[PDB]
Amino acid sequence: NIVTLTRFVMEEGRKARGTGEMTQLLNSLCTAVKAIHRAVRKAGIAHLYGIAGSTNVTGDQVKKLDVLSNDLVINVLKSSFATCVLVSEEDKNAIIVEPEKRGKYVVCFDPLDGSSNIDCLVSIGTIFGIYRKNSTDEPSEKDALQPGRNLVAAGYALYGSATMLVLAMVNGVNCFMYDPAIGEFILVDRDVKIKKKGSIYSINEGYAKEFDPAITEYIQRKKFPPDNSAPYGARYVGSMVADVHRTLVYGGIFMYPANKKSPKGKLRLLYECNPMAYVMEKAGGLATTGKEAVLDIVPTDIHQRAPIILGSPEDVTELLEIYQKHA
Amino acid sequence: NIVTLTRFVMEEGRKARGTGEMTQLLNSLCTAVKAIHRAVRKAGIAHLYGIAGSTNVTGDQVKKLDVLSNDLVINVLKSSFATCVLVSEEDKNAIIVEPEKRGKYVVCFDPLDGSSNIDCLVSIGTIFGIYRKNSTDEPSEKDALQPGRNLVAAGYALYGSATMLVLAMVNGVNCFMYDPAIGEFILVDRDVKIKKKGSIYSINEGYAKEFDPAITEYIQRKKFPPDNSAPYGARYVGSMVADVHRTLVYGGIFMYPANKKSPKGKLRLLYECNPMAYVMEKAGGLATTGKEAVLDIVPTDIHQRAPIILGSPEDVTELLEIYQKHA
Amino acid sequence: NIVTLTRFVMEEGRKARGTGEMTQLLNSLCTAVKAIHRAVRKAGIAHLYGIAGSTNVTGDQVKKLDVLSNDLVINVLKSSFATCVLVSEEDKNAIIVEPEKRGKYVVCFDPLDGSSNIDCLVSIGTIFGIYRKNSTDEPSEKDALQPGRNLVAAGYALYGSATMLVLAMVNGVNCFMYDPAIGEFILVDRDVKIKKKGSIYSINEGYAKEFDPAITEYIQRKKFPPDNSAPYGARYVGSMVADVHRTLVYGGIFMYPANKKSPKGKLRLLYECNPMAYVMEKAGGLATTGKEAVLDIVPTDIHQRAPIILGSPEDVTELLEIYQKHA
Amino acid sequence: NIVTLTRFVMEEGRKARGTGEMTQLLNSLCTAVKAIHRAVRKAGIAHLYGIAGSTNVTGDQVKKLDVLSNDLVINVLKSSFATCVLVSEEDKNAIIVEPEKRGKYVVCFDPLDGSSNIDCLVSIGTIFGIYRKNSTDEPSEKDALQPGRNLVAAGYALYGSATMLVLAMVNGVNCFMYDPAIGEFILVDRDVKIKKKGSIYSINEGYAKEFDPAITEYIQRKKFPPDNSAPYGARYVGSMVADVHRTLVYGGIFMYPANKKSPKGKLRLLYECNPMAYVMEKAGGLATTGKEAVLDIVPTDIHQRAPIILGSPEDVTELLEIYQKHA
Ligand SMILES: Nc1ncnc2c1ncn2[C@@H]1O[C@H](COP(=O)(O)O)[C@@H](O)[C@H]1O
Ligand SMILES: Nc1ncnc2c1ncn2[C@@H]1O[C@H](COP(=O)(O)O)[C@@H](O)[C@H]1O
Ligand SMILES: Nc1ncnc2c1ncn2[C@H]1OC(COP(=O)(O)O)[C@@H](O)[C@H]1O
Ligand SMILES: Nc1ncnc2c1ncn2[C@H]1OC(COP(=O)(O)O)[C@@H](O)[C@H]1O
Ligand SMILES: O=P(O)(O)OC[C@H]1O[C@](O)(CO)[C@@H](O)[C@@H]1O
Ligand SMILES: O=P(O)(O)OC[C@H]1O[C@](O)(CO)[C@@H](O)[C@@H]1O
Ligand SMILES: O=P(O)(O)OC[C@H]1O[C@](O)(CO)[C@@H](O)[C@@H]1O
Ligand SMILES: O=P(O)(O)OC[C@H]1O[C@](O)(CO)[C@@H](O)[C@@H]1O
Ligand SMILES: [Mg+2]
Ligand SMILES: [Mg+2]
Ligand SMILES: [Mg+2]
Ligand SMILES: [Mg+2]
Repeated sequence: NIVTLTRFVMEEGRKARGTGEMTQLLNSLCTAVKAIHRAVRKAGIAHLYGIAGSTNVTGDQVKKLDVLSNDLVINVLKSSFATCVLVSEEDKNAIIVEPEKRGKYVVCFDPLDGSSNIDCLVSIGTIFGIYRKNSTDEPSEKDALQPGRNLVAAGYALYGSATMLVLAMVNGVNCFMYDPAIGEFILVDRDVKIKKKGSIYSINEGYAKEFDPAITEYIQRKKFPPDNSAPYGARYVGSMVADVHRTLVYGGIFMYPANKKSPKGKLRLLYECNPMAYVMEKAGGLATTGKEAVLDIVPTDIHQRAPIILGSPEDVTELLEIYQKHA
Repeated sequence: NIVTLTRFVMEEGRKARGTGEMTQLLNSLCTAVKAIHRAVRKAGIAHLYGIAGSTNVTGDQVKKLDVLSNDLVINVLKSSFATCVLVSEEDKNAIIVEPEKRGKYVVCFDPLDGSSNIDCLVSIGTIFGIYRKNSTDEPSEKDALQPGRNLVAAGYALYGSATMLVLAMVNGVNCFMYDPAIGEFILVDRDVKIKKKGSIYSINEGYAKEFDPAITEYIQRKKFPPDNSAPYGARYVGSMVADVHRTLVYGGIFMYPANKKSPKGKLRLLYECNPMAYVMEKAGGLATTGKEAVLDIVPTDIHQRAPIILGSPEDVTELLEIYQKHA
Repeated sequence: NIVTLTRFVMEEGRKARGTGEMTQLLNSLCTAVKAIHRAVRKAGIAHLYGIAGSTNVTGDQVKKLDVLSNDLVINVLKSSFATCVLVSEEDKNAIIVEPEKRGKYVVCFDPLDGSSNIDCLVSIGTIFGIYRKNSTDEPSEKDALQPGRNLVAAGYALYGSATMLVLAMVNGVNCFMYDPAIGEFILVDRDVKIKKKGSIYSINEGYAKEFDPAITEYIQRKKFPPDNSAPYGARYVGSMVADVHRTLVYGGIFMYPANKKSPKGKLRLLYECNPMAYVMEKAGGLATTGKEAVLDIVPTDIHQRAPIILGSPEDVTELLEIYQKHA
Repeated sequence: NIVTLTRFVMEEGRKARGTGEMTQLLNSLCTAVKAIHRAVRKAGIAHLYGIAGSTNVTGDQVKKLDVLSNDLVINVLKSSFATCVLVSEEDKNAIIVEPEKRGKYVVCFDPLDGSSNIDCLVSIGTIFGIYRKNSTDEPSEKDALQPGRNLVAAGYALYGSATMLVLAMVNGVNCFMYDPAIGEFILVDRDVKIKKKGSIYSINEGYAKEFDPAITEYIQRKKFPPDNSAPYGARYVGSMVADVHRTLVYGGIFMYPANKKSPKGKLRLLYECNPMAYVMEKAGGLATTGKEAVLDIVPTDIHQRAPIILGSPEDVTELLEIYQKHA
């Protein structure tokens, strides 16, 4: 038997004895993801280059892919009737959903990640994280500032050679391939685990001058293992969804450490760092800042940043050992 | 006026007063790429996961993505009645087209490049090179053993977030964006030129222990620049087509130099290095082994390898100088 | 706010305080419908004409569109875990679902209707009807023989210029357009009603020699109104989903009466006549055999036939009056 | 060997030693049809129902399906640099192409036929006719006023369950099936001929009160055959392209004769009757007004009408005889 994402969500929802609100939320985000998909693969681009004529602009003015993505997400989610607060890397402040549509959930997301990679046609993705609104008082940005450990569900869609949605909840990580022919996500990999140890390290080595001595020591090892083993391969697409997914599937390690110009890392805690740490932990891997677990940070600002190192348990443990040795 | 690859090729072919053969070939390649695109993006995969069960395929039958790609390109090209010799990365020997389907052109291609990125859903592409037959002899491999400078047409398809076909001929390099909604490649950038200088270097640094003194020195310069400039960013997707395109479009530099596991480099000269060299040069960029222009190497083995350094001219020459110096 | 079919079903299911079994059933049938869609619009047909080569057959042997359609339906439904008995115009006997997958519902369907229209590329569709298994004893074909009035839900998908799914349940009829770009059904028409009286009659007049005096009288009227009003237009696609849908949307009347060679009508009670009568009644229209309501017939055989006349209330009432006058 | 319309047109064009102009035109038409197909099948309609909300279109802006079709065909054809005069059903006057984009061909087309079937999702199509300029004069309407027998190429696209492009030139009629998955029309039937005799008649019988004695008599014969044969089946989709195609492929007969509301018939001679007449005759069939071959009528008004009777030869002549007799 074949399992579509829609079917899976409904079962999980049925097992968990949900009132159907969370299920609706995931169906929506699934719908959202499929629309972004289409916009990202450039369907109907021929209209932007005057196939039907009547055209005054080869210009900025039309939505960039990012502004489109954000709107799809915001709208589709609001329309699920399951949210009360949304946070988006694209909006300075949290969106508070009108009372008429207010549901019990909070969502943090990055509508289109790997924007540096958009123009070159590289892989780009969508990252989400969902919390249960704990507080009883009016919804506000503070409902977003819950540590990673409170995630009910988190995941990403990767728009690469093909589209994949990865979804992580309390009992594990599942990969659904997208068949755009029928517009359905198929479960192709179940109860996903990352290998204990990989043979690939990912980090922008252009920052070598800015790295702390640990990162420096670690990278040295991978190239010149003291034990004269085979050196790790390097890979860095420049899009976090692409680099992280490759990590989940092939194993190894991904780094975005603090670097002297980015004393607090670059990636965003709530919609970039959080979801991924959650996926990595539910998959048997680790996610640390170098000195603590991402999931445990008590966030203070919805666009706060954080260093992050995630991936195969042994590969990260090895770097945490270098850090403690750097006392 | 919107331009479609079909119209571009026909137009160019008319200007050149061609007899129609090479146009036919180019339309074929184009048809083939569309086909591969579909497979790559996994449309119809639901039928691999039993959506209709298995009674369907009486057979033992299904295709790896790479094999399907190769059957597509072969059949499609053969079908064009324009080729006589074909070289695929996938076959041990040049393929000699049957007399009935034989045309005067020689096509070297990699039907699906970046295969270590296939199972992670990272970017992949198809790479092609076209020549005119240079003998009156029965067609054989000798006909595919020409130097890059004799190419008539070469380019690639990048199956990334969106799909792009880049085509290079004597008069320059044009990029066509695939609009899957209506099945057409739309000319989106015309008579393309690479930035003289770039800000990104692209190379698998895990082979550090194996690089020659020049690549090593050059690498240091990008991380710790002598002018005390900002360092270059690093990007290495793992897929030659994806990494090379980002280079053409943002500028900078891509490297795959020699290493002990490969002394003569990794990438293939005929269907990998050659075509990308032809695009780079038509785009105002440089393509060297570090000692020679890649396009001037007269091959002697269809699966021969070569070291490749390509990208923006100031960048490649800065490295060529490092070589010239050490020598 | 936009309403996808998936979202609608989940709400209705939520209101009705369902245990989620029926919802899953509709999600499945929705998935089923989307797959048939793709097969019907001939996606990937290029493989049937040797685009990738390797081909021994321009032949029967591969599935006809019908055999594919049936399998998609059967499988997808069984996999919803909500059915215990299925009836399909394509299977002599009812399918009894294995206990491991046995759910509480019964489904009667015609995977691809308008098979006479398949070769000419005319509109073809899918028709379904769902019952609640009433009996407490082992599931068997007798669970299918419930009169139309017991339908929990019924509808059809029309594969025409565009794909539409029409769905009818206790509180009304809703039309969802299919956006194959995102693979979603959008609610574009809500709480649908048929107009009281239309200006189009549909029936195969080739059978004029076989018709009863009522049908004959009625057709006379439409052409030569005694009251010297404008005569009705004629329309008959030859595909029941296409003709019926046009009736729902534009109003008027559709006929498939008994004709001397088909003394019991042609269309099938359970998967052809039933669902449509149900849609028509929930839309304010009528569905009679000429002497009684379709929905009220107590069926005796799962492939039993029945005459049927459906459409605008006044238009049908007019023909029921001719019948009683023909005493 | 699989044949794609792109390859078929190029091949045919080479055989004819054309200069490439007419091929370019044909590729354009083909590109246009793909475009219309997308619109017709409602891909991206979700964006009309606020999937991303409305901030999107700052405008007052959206297109009826018929208008979009007409903008596509015009722009696309213009863009081919092959046309000088265009006649669209949608415009009051012939369109004279600007001197810069002017080619030697004249195109008459109906960009979306069967519009009373549009809102019911029934089959619709595009119909085209191509001529060569017959003067040395400044191009004007006079150039579109040629008899059907001077056509160079004509055909249609049927947007039904699947999409088919049928193309007719001096050497015969070929059908290409659209495979939306990869955007290509595949030649599926070659050098097509209609059955000499058919078993289906197609006509709006609501105009019974208005038909001439011959159409009436012929109609009776199909329902009550004098040889006491089985009666013909009836089929009238309401869309000329859909009804005519079924005719070409199953054989039989299609009629749109004179009625008081139309004395000179309904269908247009230039862009409706002409092209379908050209296909029918190339396919071995007949196309009469009832008094003349349709192809021999020299038009005097681009939007002129004509009665049309077409189909299998034994069928049309049987009716022509009824006419000859009454006369
Ligand atoms: N589809 C689902 N998948 C997993 N857990 C769910 C689902 N629906 C509900 N739950 C669980 O039930 C809680 C609330 O249910 P609800 O009222 O449906 O949102 C969530 O916080 C989850 O723990
Ligand atoms: N999605 C739904 N839409 C409409 N009615 C429903 C739905 N789900 C359940 N129901 C009602 O609840 C009954 C059984 O619910 P269930 O156990 O979910 O199948 C059905 O017979 C319907 O009357
Ligand atoms: N579509 C095209 N684009 C660019 N150069 C072309 C094209 N077609 C032919 N050429 C030429 O490259 C050639 C080979 O010619 P032919 O045998 O006509 O295919 C020269 O004939 C030039 O006309
Ligand atoms: N693709 C084609 N299919 C059929 N006939 C064609 C085609 N192209 C041109 N013809 C011709 O119809 C003509 C008009 O020629 P041209 O000016 O070359 O477009 C004659 O030249 C024939 O060669
Ligand atoms: O150029 P840099 O600093 O390596 O940025 C790459 C990172 O930037 C981001 O785009 C920031 O959102 C991530 O997706 C990616 O990991
Ligand atoms: O791990 P490596 O040696 O960098 O391999 C990367 C290269 O391998 C290939 O997959 C082999 O062609 C190229 O696409 C890519 O540039
Ligand atoms: O040729 P006939 O008898 O009019 O058949 C048309 C009818 O046949 C069917 O295909 C029978 O299933 C219906 O879809 C349609 O109404
Ligand atoms: O209702 P009527 O007059 O039969 O109209 C049907 C005809 O009208 C049109 O829509 C007008 O072109 C044709 O496609 C079709 O053949
Ligand atoms: Mg990001
Ligand atoms: Mg390769
Ligand atoms: Mg049927
Ligand atoms: Mg018309």
